[PDB]
Amino acid sequence: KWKLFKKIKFLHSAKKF
Repeated sequence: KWKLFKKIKFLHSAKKF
């Protein structure tokens, strides 16, 4: 594993579109 917390960043990208 390296950094799955990045996937949670996708939730931020889904915020303001």
